[PDB]
Amino acid sequence: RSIIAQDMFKTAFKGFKDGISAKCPKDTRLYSPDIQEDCLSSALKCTIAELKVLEVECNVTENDDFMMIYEGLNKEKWNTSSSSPRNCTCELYNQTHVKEFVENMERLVQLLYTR
Amino acid sequence: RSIIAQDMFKTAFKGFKDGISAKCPKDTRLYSPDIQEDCLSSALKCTIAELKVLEVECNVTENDDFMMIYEGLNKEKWNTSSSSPRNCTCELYNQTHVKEFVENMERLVQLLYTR
Repeated sequence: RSIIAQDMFKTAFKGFKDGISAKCPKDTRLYSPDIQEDCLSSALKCTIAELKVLEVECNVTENDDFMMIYEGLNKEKWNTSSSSPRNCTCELYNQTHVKEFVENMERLVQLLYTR
Repeated sequence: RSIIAQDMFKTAFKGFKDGISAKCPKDTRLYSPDIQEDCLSSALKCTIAELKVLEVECNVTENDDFMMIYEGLNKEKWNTSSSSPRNCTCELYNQTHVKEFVENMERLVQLLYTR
């Protein structure tokens, strides 16, 4: 596991998670992927699309943490492999508020480094 | 291959190798370990050790780039292993000017991310 990258994601997820809520409409709801073994690659494509959604509806400019999280998600090469990979649709995930969206985003990124 | 960490090195190396020379005495010299297959581990410890000799020779006691470089090396877990490993001696390497030192250093980190 690349400790250098997990450490930047740690700093970036702490600074980004703290300012949000108050930076977004309470009415903002985002699709929040889980860590089901056979859909991690879907789960990552959906986390990325909805970060974009979080962009256009939130006062997140120009967050150093946000564009670190975002560009990190698109360039890092994760092990998204399993016995039986499947496709999952973004809109079939739960919506939730911003605080739990990145929280779940963190948990997913950690899982990916764990393997 | 951890593209997030490699890009943080790349930028930190470019934003340092290009500023340096100007930031050190023209007569500064450093021992520059190379990438012999069986001396990777040594080569790492001497690189870190001459970073310190460069920390008092020049400014760089601060510097976002220098700290990221230095901290990356002591905390990232490397595959420095071989079938016939050997203990190299830092002062048995070639001494070089500060800019070439960081170039070789960039070459040693690229190699260890390739394996």
